[PDB]
Amino acid sequence: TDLLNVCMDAKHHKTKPGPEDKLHDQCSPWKKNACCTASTSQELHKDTSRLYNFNWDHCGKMEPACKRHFIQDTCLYECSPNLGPWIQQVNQSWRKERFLDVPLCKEDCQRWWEDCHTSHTCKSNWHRGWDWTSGVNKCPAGALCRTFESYFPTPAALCEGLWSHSYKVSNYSRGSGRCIQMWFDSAQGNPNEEVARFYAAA
Ligand SMILES: Nc1nc(=O)c2c(CCc3ccc(C(=O)N[C@@H](CCC(=O)O)C(=O)O)cc3)c[nH]c2[nH]1
Ligand SMILES: *[C@@H]1O[C@H](CO)[C@@H](O)[C@H](O)[C@H]1NC(C)=O
Ligand SMILES: [Cl-]
Ligand SMILES: [K+]
Repeated sequence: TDLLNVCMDAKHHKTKPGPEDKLHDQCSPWKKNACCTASTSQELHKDTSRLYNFNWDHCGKMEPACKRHFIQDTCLYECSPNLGPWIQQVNQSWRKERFLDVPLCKEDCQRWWEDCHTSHTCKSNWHRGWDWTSGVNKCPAGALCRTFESYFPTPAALCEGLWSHSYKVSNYSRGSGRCIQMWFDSAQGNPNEEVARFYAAA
């Protein structure tokens, strides 16, 4: 119960979730109850935003169909008040907590992978090892640009590995209430509230 409606202790996160009428674009589905501020939501839509100086186009321009998923993931990461059950203490410099093994809906993972499989990257883990000497992440020594499929032969590889096991792939479907959706419309509420509620009780 102490795992429901909480914000993890990380760089830009608010202390406690609450309404944010002004959440920008892709993050707007979180507007009734968010862990991110309007400002965070607008900045995260920008290329190489000031949140992390992370450049999605480290291997040329990433296709929009692909980039929207990375934006969506960052919406979830910054805004979701429904990941408490997967929050772990990590004592890193830019976050005391992160989430780990969030049961991501199979199809969200599949779609992410399919939409990105033509785009390019130089690394299978995007958390550690970038060349930051320019102030923005660049491909480090030994890292060649390749298709996403090269670094991520399956959707599970992408969803599980790219952010250091933030997610595990869940064998449940999107409306099931047994897996976290990265994409949702929420007109009838945030579907992930029920998911957190369920796993908290296990
Ligand atoms: N699910 C999810 N998880 C995320 O983390 C995330 C992010 C943040 C990504 C990010 C990547 C690299 C570094 C960075 O600067 N890395 C350094 C080392 C960092 C350190 O000191 O620990 C590097 O080695 O390149 C810092 C932050 C955006 N969307 C996300 N979605
Ligand atoms: C995943 O779900 C499908 C049905 O949707 C099922 O056939 C399969 O057995 C499941 N996988 C596992 C390992 O349970
Ligand atoms: Cl489409
Ligand atoms: K959520």
